[PDB]
Amino acid sequence: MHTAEFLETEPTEISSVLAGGYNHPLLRQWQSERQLTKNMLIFPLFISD
Amino acid sequence: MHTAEFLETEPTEISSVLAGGYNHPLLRQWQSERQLTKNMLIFPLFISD
Repeated sequence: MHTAEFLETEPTEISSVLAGGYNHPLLRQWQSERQLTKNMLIFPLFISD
Repeated sequence: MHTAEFLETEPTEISSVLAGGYNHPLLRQWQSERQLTKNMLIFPLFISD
């Protein structure tokens, strides 16, 4: 019978763990290099004669 | 009579001109590498027993 195989593992390496930095909604905002604000928006206008 | 002296000048060098980038309120905001938002604030709390 085909059974689920699990390879022998080694203790987790600290350098592998990145998950601690984006497991929460607020965190995903903190991870942004720049946050989108209304004053960054430039609206184009097509003025006719 | 002491009069205001003005030294002979050379044409303005383009590389000298930085003023075009912050002569307006909005521009001073655009010049910011990061804008301050409410979600960047962390308020400390002193919980007593």
